Amino acid sequence: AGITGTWYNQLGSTFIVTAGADGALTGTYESAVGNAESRYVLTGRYDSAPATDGSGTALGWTVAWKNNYRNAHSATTWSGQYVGGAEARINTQWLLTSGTTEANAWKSTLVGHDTFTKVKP
Amino acid sequence: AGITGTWYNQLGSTFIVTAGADGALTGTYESAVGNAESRYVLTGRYDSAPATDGSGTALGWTVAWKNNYRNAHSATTWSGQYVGGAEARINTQWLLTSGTTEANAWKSTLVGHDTFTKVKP
Amino acid sequence: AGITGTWYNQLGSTFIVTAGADGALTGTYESAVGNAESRYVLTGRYDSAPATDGSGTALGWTVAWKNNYRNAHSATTWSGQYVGGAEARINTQWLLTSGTTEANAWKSTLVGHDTFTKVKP
Amino acid sequence: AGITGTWYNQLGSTFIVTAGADGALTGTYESAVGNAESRYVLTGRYDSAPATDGSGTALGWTVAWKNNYRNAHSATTWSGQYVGGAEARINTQWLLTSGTTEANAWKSTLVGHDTFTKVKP
Ligand SMILES: O=c1[nH]ccc2oc(-c3cccc(C(F)(F)F)c3)cc12
Ligand SMILES: O=c1[nH]ccc2oc(-c3cccc(C(F)(F)F)c3)cc12
Ligand SMILES: O=c1[nH]ccc2oc(-c3cccc(C(F)(F)F)c3)cc12
Ligand SMILES: O=c1[nH]ccc2oc(-c3cccc(C(F)(F)F)c3)cc12
Repeated sequence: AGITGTWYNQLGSTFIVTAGADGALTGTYESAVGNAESRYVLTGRYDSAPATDGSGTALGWTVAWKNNYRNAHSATTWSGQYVGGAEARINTQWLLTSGTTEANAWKSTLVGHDTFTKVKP
Repeated sequence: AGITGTWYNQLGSTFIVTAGADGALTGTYESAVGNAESRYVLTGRYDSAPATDGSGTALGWTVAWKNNYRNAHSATTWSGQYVGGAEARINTQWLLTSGTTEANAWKSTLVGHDTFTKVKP
Repeated sequence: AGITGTWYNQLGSTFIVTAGADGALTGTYESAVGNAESRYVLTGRYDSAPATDGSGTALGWTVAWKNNYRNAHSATTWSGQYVGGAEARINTQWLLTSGTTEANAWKSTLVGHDTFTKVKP
Repeated sequence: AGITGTWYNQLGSTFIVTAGADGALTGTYESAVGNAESRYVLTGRYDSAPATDGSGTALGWTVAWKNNYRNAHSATTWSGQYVGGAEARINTQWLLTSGTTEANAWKSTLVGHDTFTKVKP
């Protein structure tokens, strides 16, 4: 609430989240454009009693890249903070782990960053 | 199932998780001391239909470090895979974001790696 | 140059680097944040024969945060790629490890992302 | 400093390094079977005046995966600390960036961890 609603990253993904009063994040992450085949469940957690000192609100969530259509055998977690105000943002770093054999585990995890805005690009 | 159970990391943290038929992860994360003040909710997702080629099962979860007793204004995400068989393990890397001001955002996020076993370390 | 030149990140740190014919990076780094004063030595490596397919040029470098003035007992590595163009950029992610006791090792390493251009924000 | 010499990671790689009086790390990194084709230049930095409170020694280094024989168009940086004493260790986290097109940049960077010892695994 501040967090609840629709967010857009800088690469074409959208998600919709509900931030519950108990610290829950629940919603849907859509990897592209608009199609059902590109929508996935997301769940996570956030600090439901953040500071009001100019600090962001810590949070994180997961998407496992399986839906009824597709399965990439991988999951992303985003860890970051919500920054409110007129130009609100969710600033994140993420980890994308694929299921691998033990021989390939060294190359199982990508890292990157995403910034989400409320304003549809 | 494989995933469902009680896991421990190398620093004794206790991760009590249930893997639901839908890809859901739910449970609690706590200290080796086992006190209520050290116990926090988690939620996450896993690949409920992993590959059949020997690969692990991708998964992730989040803990926001607030409970009824304490608030660190912080959240951790773990991204990793479950590896089944002879001795089951969950290998992860994690991101811990604390709320910061914008000027301090460059130092908001720690990274590390945790390995979980069904035995204590 | 290409890579050789004076670059600035989104915080205004100054990265003065020379790319040698032998694949070496050498130069100085001056930070806009943290326990840092004046310049610090850097060294690194870059791909001196990048792909010709439109991909960027992979590179990395290290700064240990000790100079003749101050010592923060820590080191940052930046891993990334140079992207040529009308506004050339070096896009990185970085790891900042501090020397810690073993008890504190779990919190030894910060992660982030820096973007460098030849223009100071 | 305790750093100069040959180090081995968990997975078959060998680190030969000299820690100079100027805070420089210089050497080679071999992925190998043990052969010249598997050997790559490394350079980095370390804290040459670490804390005396029992903390480790911060360091980092880079290898670009090009030698006279091959070129993976990628570079790894290791960020970590040397822990001395009876069973000395270099504990690291690493970032491997490949040169990519901008469309592929989200999948440019792998993350992981390596532990180096004085004796072979
Ligand atoms: O918007 C994002 N931000 C950070 C990471 C990330 O990964 C994806 C993504 C979406 C669909 C499939 C897959 C893969 F790789 F096949 F598993 C990954 C989207 C996205
Ligand atoms: O088992 C772990 N593995 C990775 C990260 C991590 O953080 C904690 C932890 C627990 C309580 C509070 C806090 C803090 F920092 F104040 F936010 C962190 C446990 C744990
Ligand atoms: O420009 C940057 N980009 C990414 C990381 C980073 O760290 C520093 C930095 C500079 C001086 C001291 C320290 C600390 F924390 F005390 F060790 C860190 C600058 C900088
Ligand atoms: O020992 C290690 N520890 C962490 C990372 C890492 O990457 C390599 C490595 C070696 C040769 C080629 C390549 C690639 F992928 F083609 F660029 C990577 C070795 C190594």
